[PDB]
Parts: sequence; structure tokens; C-alpha cells
Amino acid sequence: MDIALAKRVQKVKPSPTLAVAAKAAQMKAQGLDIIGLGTGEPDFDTPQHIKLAAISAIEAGDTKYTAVDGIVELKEAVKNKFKRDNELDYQLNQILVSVGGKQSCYNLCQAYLNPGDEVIIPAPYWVSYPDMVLLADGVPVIIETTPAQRYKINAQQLEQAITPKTRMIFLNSPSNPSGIAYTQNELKELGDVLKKHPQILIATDDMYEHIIWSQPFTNILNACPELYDRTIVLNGVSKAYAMTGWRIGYAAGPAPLINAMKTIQSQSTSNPCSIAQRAAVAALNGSNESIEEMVNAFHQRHDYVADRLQSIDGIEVIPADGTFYIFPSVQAIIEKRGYANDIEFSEKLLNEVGVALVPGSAFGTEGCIRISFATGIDTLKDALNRLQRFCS
Amino acid sequence: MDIALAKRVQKVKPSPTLAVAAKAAQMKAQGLDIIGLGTGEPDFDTPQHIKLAAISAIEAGDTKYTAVDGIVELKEAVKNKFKRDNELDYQLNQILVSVGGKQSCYNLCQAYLNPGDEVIIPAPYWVSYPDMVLLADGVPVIIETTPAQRYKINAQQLEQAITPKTRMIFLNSPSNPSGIAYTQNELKELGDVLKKHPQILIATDDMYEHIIWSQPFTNILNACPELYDRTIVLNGVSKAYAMTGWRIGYAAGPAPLINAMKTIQSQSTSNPCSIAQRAAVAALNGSNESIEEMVNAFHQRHDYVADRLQSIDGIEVIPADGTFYIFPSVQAIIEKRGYANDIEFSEKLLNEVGVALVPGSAFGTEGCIRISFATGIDTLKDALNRLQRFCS
Repeated sequence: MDIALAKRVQKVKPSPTLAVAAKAAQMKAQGLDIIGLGTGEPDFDTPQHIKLAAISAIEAGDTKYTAVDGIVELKEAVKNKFKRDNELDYQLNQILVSVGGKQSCYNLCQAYLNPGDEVIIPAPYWVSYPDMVLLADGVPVIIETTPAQRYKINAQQLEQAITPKTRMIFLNSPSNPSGIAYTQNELKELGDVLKKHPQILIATDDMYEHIIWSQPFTNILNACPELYDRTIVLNGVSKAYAMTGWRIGYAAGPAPLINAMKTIQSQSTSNPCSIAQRAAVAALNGSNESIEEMVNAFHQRHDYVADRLQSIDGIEVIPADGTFYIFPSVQAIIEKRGYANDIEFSEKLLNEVGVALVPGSAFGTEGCIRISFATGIDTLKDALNRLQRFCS
Repeated sequence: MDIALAKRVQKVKPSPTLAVAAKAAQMKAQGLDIIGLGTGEPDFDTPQHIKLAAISAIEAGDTKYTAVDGIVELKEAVKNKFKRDNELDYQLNQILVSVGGKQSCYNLCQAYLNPGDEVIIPAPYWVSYPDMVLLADGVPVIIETTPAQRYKINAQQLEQAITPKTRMIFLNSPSNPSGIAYTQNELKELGDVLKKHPQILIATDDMYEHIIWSQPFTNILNACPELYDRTIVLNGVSKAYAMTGWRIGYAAGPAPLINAMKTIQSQSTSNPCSIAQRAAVAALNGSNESIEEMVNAFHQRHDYVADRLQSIDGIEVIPADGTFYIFPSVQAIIEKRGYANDIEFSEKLLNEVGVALVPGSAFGTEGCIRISFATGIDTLKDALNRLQRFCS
């Protein structure tokens, strides 16, 4: 009598960042004093001129289907953003507007990956990279890194993991969860390895491109232009303009790949919310001021948090270059107390002092925790006080 | 030099509804005198109370991540809409809000179907049914119907199509492209066959449920409530409330299937645009004044269009029960003028008098065309004058 389900969903698990978020929302909605230091979104509202454009779009009758791959105003804005921000040249047939940055990745895997294809994924990785590979029947090949490398892979590791079967790699810099960015010198060394394997497609996820303070943002294509013809660039307005719930991402890459991704999209979501596309145009075509103000605040919150974590015995802290995440290791605490792993550390801490985090093993790096400083410094000081009490 | 693309994407060919829409848009954009008769979307704005609710959600800052399967106000409004409209009972863990009703269908295939699984699809079909089945490596099993059977399958056809590997059926009533609705009598005769094959999931697509005039709407569960355990109901607001651009659909069925579909969604789009969800809450909880207003206009247009198509020699026409489509056969003309098929008929009609419509072959019924009367009652009088001048 029991309904049998698709073998492909048994291979993955539901988003565990989103499960921590939903655990804490529901505990909060039941009256409990919980603090969700595992946020995926800033504490700023969408800037006012983006709102007025979405409102104004609703009043004009922009409530219809559009080109599946995005209205021309949006694709133009994207084209000009890649020229003016990243000195990359893309035609409009190389651009695809999608329903969040996550879908861009999902379309890429469905559009490109065949059963058994191996995808190099550096750990610590964004939770969804292996699940999106697995849903397309690819094989995640994880490269584990340590604080002794500031959580960045190196050329001999990469060459070691590459195989005749490997057909894609994800490079995510600035990284969710670590907050670390590859310098240009370092990206050059990785491109050198990659130019020797022409069958490998390079997916650079630049979603945190503007949330960076230790250096100006660079990506693999600035470092090694030679790889242009086999790189998809993935990006979005989610984090740079606090438009998380608007669900607008975008991508640029080789025309045949973009057309295939568009094929998957026309058969799953068709076009994104047309009101949200209009909002996105206002964002990309607007001034970066609300960015600079947001990023300055994230930076001062980051320094506050990193220094708080430094004062807690048993916590080894690696400072981020960007994003609103920091990824310290609680391994010393796990060992002295006898917990199985960072999951138990996370469950105990939630249950004892009400701080909800994402355990590092959800990202492939056991013994760490992911802390988001995308909330106000008052929430931060409270939560870190609670984490300090727990670690005593 | 060239990027190789995934085998699954080679199984699907571009949508013919999307290609007619885009080709007519270039022809109007160059200045030719084109009338579009192949839109899949009403010519009404989104009603004011929905628009107001969305604007107010923008100003209120509901611009962040929600629960992946939808805000609880919208899930409750779906629960009550199913109880109120269709006398079906569903709990919140049986309901999933998706990025358009197309995504509900896509999530369903990815969550349910295993490679080799056969899915029964009555012809004429919505053009996306077989593509979505193939993208999940399932195998479409078309039941072909004739204008004489009013383009409906009978019990004998459904029994002869079922095999050990039949796992799903799509029942789309009222139908895109035909406009025909099954009666409760005919559905029960179908449910009686399905009762003898418990392994078949039933996917009833009721997106056009309110766009009906020939009879009260009923679906397979009003006909055979016993099938409740193995039926998922797909719906949405795109067609009833003129909200295609908003990208909100919803589904109700068995909790373990709804949860796998949620898993797929959590790894592809996350939650749909939070602004659209509030707009959807206003639509479902609102009055039905917009719909009755829209639907009677469509009834008036259909009746005019149908009366017209009878008077044209060589055209046989079956009147519609609803939707904004009519699906008449031009086969007598293809023979007479020696055309290859409805495709050559459709390019020649668009070349000669600039009427854009969709050939019946795209929905799997050679020799018909889909006319859509979701345009002005004035524009329709002209479209149909051009149609004699082509056919007479």
C-alpha cells in the first residue's frame, strides 16, 4: 500500500541549513528564547528604490509570463554588470536569469551532468553542492581542507583529485561557510592545473562577490582568462542587495550550456517572478551605496565576533575575508567533554542556552560550527555571551 | 572546443507553445500586422485586491526566506480552498507551495518517477507533460483521442494502455489545449479501471477548475473518493486570477510524496517569492468576483469564436466546456491544399495573413490547431475573418 518514491531522492537529504532555520523559527514561534546564529540572510531591508521599482512594476501590469530566460532589461543589466564589475564580455545569448542562485546551480547540474560524472567540490562546501550533483546522478569528489591552509585547496590536491571521469568543479570564493576568499595569485595556481584538463567545466559561484573586505574581489577568470570558453559564472542579487526572498539569480557562460539550462528551466519553473525581475533591474542598475554601508557593518560585526570567539577557551578561530559567516572549530571542546561530534555539540548548545547554529559536518568539515553575523550587534553580543557560558 | 551537454536534456525538444509566442513577438516587433491566437495566458490584469496585498507586503518587509513549502497563511488558505471548493480534506503536511503550477508537476516527476517508469498521458496533452516525464527518465504512454470521442479517453483505452510498469497518470480536466471537461459519470468509469491497478499514482491537474461553464467542476476524487490515498491534486492561481507572472502553484496529496517533492524543491528553488505568496493568500481568501467576471467574458468569446469556426468549410469544431482554448480540426484543409501537416499549415497561415496559433501536433493530435480566445472580442472578429480568407 505504501507509495514507493524515486531512487534519486533517497540519495540526498533535505537542506540542513534550512532545517536549522525551521527548527529555530518553530521553537521561536512556540515561545522559547532561541537565537538563530545560523541565518542565511542579512538584517537589512531591501533598499527603498528597489521596493519602489517592484511596486511600480505591479501597478503597470507587469504580471505576465516573460521570456523564460529573463526580460531584456534584466539580461542587459546583467551583461553590463559583468563588463563593469568583472571585465567579462558576455552576449545576451550567454546570459540566463533564474529563480534564485540555487536554481542556476540546479539547472547547471541537470543540464550538464551524466550518471557517474565526478564533480570536484572543495570542503568546507555550501550544503547544496553535493545534493544537486547527486540529483543529476553525478559523484561528489570532496577535497578536504584545514585551518592550516585557511580552508583553501591547493594545486597538488586538485591535480590529485582530478580523474579522467571528472567533468566539473565548483569554486566558491568568498566561501559559504568559511568566509575565506582565494587571492588572485592562488587562483592562478589552480587555473594552471585546470588548463591541463580541457574536459573540466568550471563553475565559479560569485554570490558573495560584493561582501568582501580584505581584498578587491577577483575570480578564476580574471586570474586565468584562457579558461573563459569553459567557465559558467554564477551570481545573484540575493546577498548583495538583501533580496533573499525575491528569488532572482543569474549566470553567464558558453551559449550551448546556457541554452540547455534554459531548457530545464522552461520545463520546471518557466520564467522567474516578473515583479522580482523588475526589482532586480533597479538593483543592478543602481548605485552600490547600500552595499558599502551593509558591508562596512558586516566587517565590524565580524571583527567583534572573531574577537569574542578568541576569548573562549577551546575555540580556534580563523577570521573571514568576507560574507557574513565565520567557521571556527570547536574540536577541543568536543573532545574534552566526550561528545560524539559537532552535531551533538550543536544539539546540546541549542538545548542548554538557546543558540542555534549549523554544525560543521553539514559542510563536510567535522568539528566546526557556522556562525552568521548578519544580525544586529545586540543579538550578537547576547548569543556570544550564551556560547561563552556554554563553553565554561 | 565545444561543451558536451547532458543526455537527459537531449531527450526534450523546445516547447512549441513558447516558440509560437516568441516568433509572433518578433513579427509584431518588426511591424507586421500579426494577431496572436496562441497565448497561454488571460488578457486580464491581476485584480486590485491581490495587487494591493502584494504592495503592502513589499512595504512591510516580508522579503526574506520562508518555509520552503510556503508560508503558513498560504498553506492554510490552500487547505480551506480544497475543503471549501472541492470538499476534500488535507492537513498542512500534505500541502506544498511551488514556483508556479508547472514546478509542482516537475517536482512530482523528480520525486516519484524512476527510470523506465511509464506515465499514461491522454492526447491532446499539455505540451509539458511528456518533457517533464522524460527529464525524470520516465516513459510517456500516449492515449490518442478523436474529435468524435470529444477528445476524451474511455475505460477500454485506459485498460489497454496500463502495463506492470505504469506508475502515474495525468488527468487534466478542463483540458489544455482542448477545453473539454470530463463529466462525473465518465470519471467514475475511469476510476473503476484505476481501482483495479493500485500501483498507479493519479495526478489530477485542475488549474482550469474555475474557468468552466458547461457544468460544475468535479475531478476524479469527487467521482471516486476511494482513490484519495493515491491521488495528488495540482492547482494554482495562474489561470483563475490572471497571475501567470507571479509564479505560484500548489499541490495536495500523500504526506510521504509531498515531503519528497519538498526535498527536491529545497535543492532547486527554495521557497517561491515571498511577495507572491502574500498575493496568493489574498487571491484564495478573497471573493470570486474577479473569476465570475473573467469566466463569463471567456464564455462570450468562445461562443462567438465557435459560431465563426462552424461556418468555415473544411473546419470541424467541438465546443469547449471551459479554459480559454478551442481545438478544431483543419485536417480537411491539409489534404485539400496538400500540406505536409499542421506545422506547414501553421507557417503558411502566419506567412499569409499573420495569424499566430499552435499546431495540434505539439499536443500530440495531428491535424488540429489550438486557438486561444484570451484576447479582445474585437481582435477575435478580425482574426477569424483572416481565417476564412486562408481556408475558403
